[PDB]
Amino acid sequence: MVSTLKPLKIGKHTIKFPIFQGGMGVGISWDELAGNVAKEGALGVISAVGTGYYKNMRFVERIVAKKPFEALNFYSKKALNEIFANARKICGNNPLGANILYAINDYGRVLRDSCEAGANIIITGAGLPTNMPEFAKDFSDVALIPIISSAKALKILCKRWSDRYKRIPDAFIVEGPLSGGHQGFKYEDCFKEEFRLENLVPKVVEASKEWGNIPIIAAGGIWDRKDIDTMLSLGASGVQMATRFLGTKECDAKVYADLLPTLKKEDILLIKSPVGYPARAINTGVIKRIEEGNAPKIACVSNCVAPCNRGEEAKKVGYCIADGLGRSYLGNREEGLYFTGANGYRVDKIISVHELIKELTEG
Ligand SMILES: Cc1cc2nc3c(=O)[nH]c(=O)nc-3n(C[C@H](O)[C@H](O)[C@H](O)COP(=O)(O)O)c2cc1C
Ligand SMILES: Cc1cccc(NS(=O)(=O)c2nnc(NC(=O)c3ccc4ccccc4c3)s2)c1
Ligand code: SF4
Repeated sequence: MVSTLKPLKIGKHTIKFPIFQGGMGVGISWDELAGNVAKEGALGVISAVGTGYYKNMRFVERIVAKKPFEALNFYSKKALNEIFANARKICGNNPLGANILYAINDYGRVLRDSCEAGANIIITGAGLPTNMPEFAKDFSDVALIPIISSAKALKILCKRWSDRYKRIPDAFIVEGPLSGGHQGFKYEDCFKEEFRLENLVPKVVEASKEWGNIPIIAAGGIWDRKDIDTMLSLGASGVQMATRFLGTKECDAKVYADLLPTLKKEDILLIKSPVGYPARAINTGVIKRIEEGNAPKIACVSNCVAPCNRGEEAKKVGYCIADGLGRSYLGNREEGLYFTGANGYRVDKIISVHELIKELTEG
């Protein structure tokens, strides 16, 4: 209960602790996880990606081959609505974020869906989101946070936003190459010291000065309070952590509770992705299937991302990301796709969200 960490303002919202739990798709950070995180005083973040899979396609208008049909059902507005409502059953009006990748043509639709669902903050990476306020203008209080890989991206985003909307972002998340999910770096760049998070945060904070010290949130490889204090000392206003929350009981993708305590370092790797960024995965499930020559059939049903071009890149790399992540949420251990930060092998026990926050904030 006693902490020396100080409350964090993001636009018009305040969170008790300067910690975000990073969004994780598909079905990893939904209502149980995000709700309990926000209940603890950190920022819970609901993933808006693949919400059609929620409760085994409870809220989709059409299913093909046990997949949500097209982007309208993959990014399901009614599913998102119920996920926010069920999270707020836990955390009340405590601030909640909605994480939405940029690499989708229906980006504005999902952004407005998140706003109408009750999100206080929109977080967007997997691209350079130069037009978030275009879609958020009916919702003045919703704070807008790009995820960036470099100080150059901060400067570009601030200039484009300022010139077009007379608004600049409410915060920036800089994500490094030790993160879960997709990386904002070429594979070769993920191993280079120049892109380590401790080197990115100083540059991004210095770039932020020019625009009035927009708060910076460091993400990628942050494990414990020592890492948090390191990032804060480098100028970051907060941290975003995901892998630690991937190992909590309240994770909405229950498979991880059985997968992580067995996870060995040598079974984490960077792979290719239809999204067009390296993805950090566990060497299990669909990956193993592909290497056996038992790859699931690929035929684009959910149309989840623009860079794939309705199956072109999925067929090239060998897997459909929507299919695999949805299968993981539904408990398919043989054909699921499973993601992790570099630190995933350090998960020994599955603990509660409350005990994790107590660890991260005590003192
Ligand atoms: C399993 C998993 C799935 C993720 N999926 C997404 C995602 O869909 N969208 C996103 O912006 N970030 C995603 N991330 C990245 C996290 O939000 C976060 O920025 C990063 O994992 C933090 O690093 P850490 O895991 O070392 O704390 C994912 C991370 C993990 C571990
Ligand atoms: C600027 C820049 C570039 C790259 C990464 C970052 N870093 S990041 O925005 O924090 C992210 N890390 N992982 C992410 N994963 C996803 O978008 C994702 C996860 C699951 C999907 C499933 C189906 C379809 C699309 C899907 C997309 S996004 C920042
Ligand atoms: S084939 Fe490509 S665009 Fe279609 S659902 Fe799979 S990854 Fe997404």
